[PDB]
Amino acid sequence: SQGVIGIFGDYAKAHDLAVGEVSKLVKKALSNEYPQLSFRYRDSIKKTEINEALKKIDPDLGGTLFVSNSSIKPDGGIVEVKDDYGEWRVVLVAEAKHQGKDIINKRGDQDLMAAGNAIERSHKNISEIANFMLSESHFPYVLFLEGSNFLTENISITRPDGRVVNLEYNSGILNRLDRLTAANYGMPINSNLCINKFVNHKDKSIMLQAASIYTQGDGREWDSKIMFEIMFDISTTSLRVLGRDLFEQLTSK
Amino acid sequence: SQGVIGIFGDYAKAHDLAVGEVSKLVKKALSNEYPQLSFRYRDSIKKTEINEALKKIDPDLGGTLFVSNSSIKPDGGIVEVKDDYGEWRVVLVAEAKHQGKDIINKRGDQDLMAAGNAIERSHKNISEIANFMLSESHFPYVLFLEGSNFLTENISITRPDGRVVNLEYNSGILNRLDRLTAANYGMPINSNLCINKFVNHKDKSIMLQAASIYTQGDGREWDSKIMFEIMFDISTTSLRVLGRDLFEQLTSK
Repeated sequence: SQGVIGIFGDYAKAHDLAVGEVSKLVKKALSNEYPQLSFRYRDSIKKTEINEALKKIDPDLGGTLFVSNSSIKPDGGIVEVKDDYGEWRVVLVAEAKHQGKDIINKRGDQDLMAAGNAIERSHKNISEIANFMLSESHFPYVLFLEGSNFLTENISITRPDGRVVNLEYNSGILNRLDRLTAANYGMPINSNLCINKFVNHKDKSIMLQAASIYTQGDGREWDSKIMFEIMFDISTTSLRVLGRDLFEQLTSK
Repeated sequence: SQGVIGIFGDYAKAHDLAVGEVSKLVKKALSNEYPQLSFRYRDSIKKTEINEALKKIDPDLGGTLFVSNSSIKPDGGIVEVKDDYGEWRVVLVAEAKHQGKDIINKRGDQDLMAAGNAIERSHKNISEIANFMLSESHFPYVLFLEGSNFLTENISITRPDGRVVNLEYNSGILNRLDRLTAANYGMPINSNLCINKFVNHKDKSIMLQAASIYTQGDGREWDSKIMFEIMFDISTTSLRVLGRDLFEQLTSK
């Protein structure tokens, strides 16, 4: 039985498939595995959709669009299922960042290579999606961090001329992982946080939506074969929650 | 009676007070107006505090800190009141951005001057604060946008040599206001959204926290005198909601 999901994962690695490219394969498999439903991969959400979705939740929400063609374009596309009611539900939104470049094989033409805040931008890309899914009970948002800024553990790298640079993960000048954390409420890095955790403060059960932030904190880059299962775990749990709204399409017999 | 809050607002403008500087004056007034409470202005929140605050809500939340001295530093500081229980509550967190510079009095040494995404960074600065206040019933987060990227209406500017550049607010190449919108759920730009609006989907009342995004969409820069009342409106509503937890400190007689 360890077949199709096997051969796909291999093919991912055997071509060092892009994060965007992986999601397509993921739909390819997502379909092959539950072939009763109709899966679709797309790569942008028109800023409109978010609003349309928001008014649906509340009239007073989502009522501003200044540049019509505005859209959210997550690096690794989006995979959606078609629910019993003919709408499309979100299953996987992947994105991968590469802030680093201090270790792999006065400012110059380009800035000093020490630290940056390029990752803070995920301002737009997450908030927009979580809002587009404000009426869902899951947030299959996956982020793959990769670079000499997102180190979890310490590692020491040898140099051309003997020196074995010892990079302390928690060096202020080199760790940017902490700017992304607010995106999950301080929860466990590298964990499938696909299912919404309902906190409740003072008689109120307010819903948290956390982005599953993953990172190869040893410095080594992402192994595509693995990027497949990861996304596939998120995916499955998305179908796990969308179960009741998929029921009969599954009950074709 | 239109006295102290008058003279302060004037002094703000009469010195073109910085957004950070205004908040201090705002505390100065916030105190002078309700002199029973103890107000304090600070300018950074140690990444720790957020976590401490988060565990308090839920043990499984806020359990990651990679670079100890990490902190959220909002441009315009923070103003807090001291509640009946000796803790400090958030009253005002102001921040102002200036993405623009295409109108006021091939790339060069610096990039082509047309459009940028520098505002998307507010990834960190808001999510961090709203999380630090996940147990409050208000989000006094105020953002002041200013620049030739945040135009609401269209304006045409004359040039050195006669030309009267006609800038269409909704030109794709020049409008960046739409990247900030997800920060308020599509709600009204330039409005005191200090009070949390509890939406409810499928038997659930999930809490929304929106940042009151303000903008001088005519191109003209921010008039400090006004930046005072604005922040003061947010402030007051923060005390409006923190009323029950301030009660007796107000009942000194």
